[PDB]
Amino acid sequence: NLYFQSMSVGFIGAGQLAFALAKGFTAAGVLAAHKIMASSPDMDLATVSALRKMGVKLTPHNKETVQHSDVLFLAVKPHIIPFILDEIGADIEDRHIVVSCAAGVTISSIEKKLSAFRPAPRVIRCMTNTPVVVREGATVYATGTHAQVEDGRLMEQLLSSVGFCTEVEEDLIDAVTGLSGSGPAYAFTALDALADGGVKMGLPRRLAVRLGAQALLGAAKMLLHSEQHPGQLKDNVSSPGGATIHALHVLESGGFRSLLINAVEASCIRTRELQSMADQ
Amino acid sequence: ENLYFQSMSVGFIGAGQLAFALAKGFTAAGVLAAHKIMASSPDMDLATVSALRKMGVKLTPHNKETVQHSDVLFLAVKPHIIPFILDEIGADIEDRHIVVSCAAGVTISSIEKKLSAFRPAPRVIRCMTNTPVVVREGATVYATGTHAQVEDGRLMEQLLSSVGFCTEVEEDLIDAVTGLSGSGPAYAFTALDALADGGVKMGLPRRLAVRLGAQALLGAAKMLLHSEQHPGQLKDNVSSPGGATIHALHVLESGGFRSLLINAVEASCIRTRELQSMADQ
Amino acid sequence: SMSVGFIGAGQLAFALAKGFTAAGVLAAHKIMASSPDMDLATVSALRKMGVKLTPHNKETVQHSDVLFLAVKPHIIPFILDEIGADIEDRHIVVSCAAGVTISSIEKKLSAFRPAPRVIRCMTNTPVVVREGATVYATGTHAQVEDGRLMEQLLSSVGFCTEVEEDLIDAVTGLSGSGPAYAFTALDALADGGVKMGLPRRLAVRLGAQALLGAAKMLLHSEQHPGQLKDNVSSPGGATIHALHVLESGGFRSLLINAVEASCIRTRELQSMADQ
Amino acid sequence: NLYFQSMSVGFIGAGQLAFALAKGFTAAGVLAAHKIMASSPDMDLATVSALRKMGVKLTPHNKETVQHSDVLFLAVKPHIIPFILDEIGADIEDRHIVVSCAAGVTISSIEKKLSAFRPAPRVIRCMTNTPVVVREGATVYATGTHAQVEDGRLMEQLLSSVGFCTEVEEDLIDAVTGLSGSGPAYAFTALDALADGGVKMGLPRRLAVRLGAQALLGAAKMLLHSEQHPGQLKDNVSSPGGATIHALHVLESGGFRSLLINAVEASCIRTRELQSMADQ
Ligand SMILES: O=C1CCc2cc(C(=O)O)c(F)cc2N1
Ligand SMILES: O=C1CCc2cc(C(=O)O)c(F)cc2N1
Repeated sequence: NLYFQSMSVGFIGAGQLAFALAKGFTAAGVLAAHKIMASSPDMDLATVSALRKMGVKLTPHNKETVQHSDVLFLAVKPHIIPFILDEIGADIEDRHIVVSCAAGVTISSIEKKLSAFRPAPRVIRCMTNTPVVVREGATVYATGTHAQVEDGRLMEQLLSSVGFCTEVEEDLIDAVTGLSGSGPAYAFTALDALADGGVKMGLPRRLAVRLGAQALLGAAKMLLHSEQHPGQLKDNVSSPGGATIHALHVLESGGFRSLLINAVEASCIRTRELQSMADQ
Repeated sequence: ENLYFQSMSVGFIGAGQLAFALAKGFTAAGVLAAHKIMASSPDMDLATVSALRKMGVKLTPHNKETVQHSDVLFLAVKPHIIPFILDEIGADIEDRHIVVSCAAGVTISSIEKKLSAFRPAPRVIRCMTNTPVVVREGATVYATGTHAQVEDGRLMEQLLSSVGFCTEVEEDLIDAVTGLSGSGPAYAFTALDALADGGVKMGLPRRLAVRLGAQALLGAAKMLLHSEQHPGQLKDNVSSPGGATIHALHVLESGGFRSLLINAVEASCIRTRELQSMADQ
Repeated sequence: SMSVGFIGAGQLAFALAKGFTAAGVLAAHKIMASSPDMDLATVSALRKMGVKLTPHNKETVQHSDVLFLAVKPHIIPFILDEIGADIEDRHIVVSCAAGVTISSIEKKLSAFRPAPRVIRCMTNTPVVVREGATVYATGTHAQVEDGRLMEQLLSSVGFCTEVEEDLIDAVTGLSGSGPAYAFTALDALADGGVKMGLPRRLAVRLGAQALLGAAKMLLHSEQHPGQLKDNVSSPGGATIHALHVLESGGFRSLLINAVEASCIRTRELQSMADQ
Repeated sequence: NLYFQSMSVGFIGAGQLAFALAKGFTAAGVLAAHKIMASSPDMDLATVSALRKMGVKLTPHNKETVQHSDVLFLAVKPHIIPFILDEIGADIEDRHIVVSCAAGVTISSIEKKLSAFRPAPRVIRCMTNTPVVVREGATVYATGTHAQVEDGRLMEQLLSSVGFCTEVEEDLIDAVTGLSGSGPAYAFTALDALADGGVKMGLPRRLAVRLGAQALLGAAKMLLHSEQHPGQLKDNVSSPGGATIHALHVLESGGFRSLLINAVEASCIRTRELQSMADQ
């Protein structure tokens, strides 16, 4: 029965991640929609039309978001961040907790820009994913130089309401991006392909999408609720000589495992290239 | 609640992974008391047989006892035992029984051929389910046989819906479902092991990497199930231009990721047909 | 107290006799072995070990209680004809020849005496250091003590368990051919150690020790091999980098391919036996 | 023998390797569990749970481990080493033998850090693996600038109680890491896949794991006990036209040998990359 009575949340950016989090927070009951405000330079986005139905306050002016908010999410593209922080930097107060979800934007770069206006800005770096929209996100966060102990606990409380959330060291966020940030896209790709396979073997497309999604959801839930190794759970499904062990062999023959390792690695490395442009 | 007060007796011929998964699921659902379940196995030293004991499921080495106890009888053995099994307990199948075959590839026609030699109208249902019934998130399909009453199919759907998704299909779809959701959880466990390796390669502790990858898959599956959206649209929606995610998608494409999962569904389906081509011939 | 014979005096005959005598279960002089080409190195090796040697297969039969068939499979028919009239009630015939079915042996021997006691066994060369992997299947007329006796004899030179005969082709692909896969892998690992600067001899020793220690860890753990893999792979470390390059090559699938190919070939040989 | 009467051993780090060595040492009889002390900054590790049950005295203060030890194993990740050498570098005494088991951490770098406190730190670099836990490890060590003759002898004796052990030049340690350090992980991968193959061909999983593990163990022991080349052993067991030579062909067709060469090389090269971060 969680609810933040004295918290006002702002989003700079009204893209997919801002909508997902606002929808998750409101569905979770931790935050009334009208105590949330978001700002975007494009008031004709599909997400902007959706936020208005929820009752989120919308404004085109970032300073308006900053002046309304206590917790301020930065959910914009990384190249705009230096211009955003210049724009609202003079408007950051002691009460503000700045939570950056911008891709590869480091705590150092945000604190350096904001400290030019006011010392000790309270900064938290967040890496979350879109399944927060169904309250099954995976979120990690790292606390900045000046964030109080209570700032991180508060952020963990809020982000726990929309999925898994834990604190990490900041130099793990690139790797988490490659795993759970990009993970949902890997799964959507897998689900489309599995459904194609279902259709090839004779299933209606709709049924094949449903079954494949249910299979993935159930397997993930099994693992989360098991203490056992994913290899052990795989062993339990694969009856000797059966259909499943035959299909696993053709996965192995294509290097299935290595493609997913490749993917995690490529997403993490790209995130570091973006962290470099942030720090350069 | 309705099924519970039916006070249904359930039997499993076969006490393996799937029998344990379903027994665990049904009891967790509250639809069945563990001691109203009976399971038989030719081998009592299995680990699944021991977990079944601890649950309080009744265990016996005698298939006839499982049959006589049961109202709904699950057949959960390898496809090549089924003719031996139906020969053994075919005389004991009563008009009141619903026979539910889970044995992969085994056709309704083959079961009814054996059982029709004893009672004339055996009630047979063919089922294809998976191991996540154990956490009540299974994916189940079933096809009703020649003599299954309309109420038999509804009862089956109600029972299997308590542990996951369940819907009726025509029987000629079941081998393809086997390739998709029957074998699906194993594809996912393989993917999760690999994603965790990738997380560990890039600096995460194994424990956290397992947790994050599993949470990622779960939330993405839930997202798809709750949206009317095409999975490619969801993929589009989350891949920002120039971003880390689209870079990772490219390397998946470059290895033919999609084709491997199609290959897998196809190989599992074809294998199931090969096992049915020894059930029939 | 028991007398053991070997029709055949090759790699598998020597490995078993060396294993048994090293184990203290059999005295070298209570073992006899027969061979045509009495000029194999393994023949001269059994000689130095104390095993009695004869060129006449019938003499081995007359000497033995338990009679191992360690010949190539194309020789089994020509052998069951030669000695089939010399099999007695007391004999346990243990076939180790590749893909030779219990059916084919009992059918040939039943033409001489009903109820021949036949056991089919699939073992491997590491019995020579008492770390073999053995499975056996009992025939139609094998008494209970026959299989119990077999398990006691073979357990002295490694792991041993009973299986249904229709699992033996798969076991061949796994533990029957497995030592060859490990020898190939050890040669390759040593090549990699030498490329990175190690002397060959140290590289062979280190690679073999690593494989021995890993195998023992798994046997002595209750844990899944993937779990042990997780335990050794430090985040960001050298091991997880090396596992990625194995995965990129389809390493796992090649070993699956191997077990499958060896099993399938064994089945092809069982076919020519069953005709 | 007398090397071990009244010897105390300490571990800084309670990860996988400190448990493996502690379990192996106590099972060997060379040390008593109570005479072993370990320091971990997080009692949440699963290994820290087991170490306590062994009777190994645990503590969070690394300085306590240093005070209580004669032979000091450093079993942490390589990037904490500069932090840990700064923490207890003043507590290193002439009596200490400092044994580094941190990946890629060079003797030069440890001696550089500790030479700023007392002038002649006794340092040994060690490369062991996890099968020390069943006393079948493969260990090599390199002796540093100030290690006495008895120091190498004592290390050899200690590590010989849990497996193979020999002295190498330090510049072979990266190559050994790639071979016997990563080796057990190659074997676990191979065993999982060999079991998958046995399962595909009809075997129960449990029997397939047992049989594959027994085959590998027996083959390795066979090679250790023969004077013969691994290729000659391969020849001896491959009968003409038989099942084994058919299986070897499909291994060759996938470049099986080259993958394992690739693996040793990749692990060695990564160790060199870590060695460079130790000297930067
Ligand atoms: O309900 C069922 C039937 C038995 C079954 C067998 C396999 C197999 O691997 O052969 C499977 F993948 C899924 C199932 N699920
Ligand atoms: O002694 C030691 C500690 C350093 C080390 C690191 C790895 C790794 O690659 O993660 C390894 F496999 C073995 C060792 N051996």
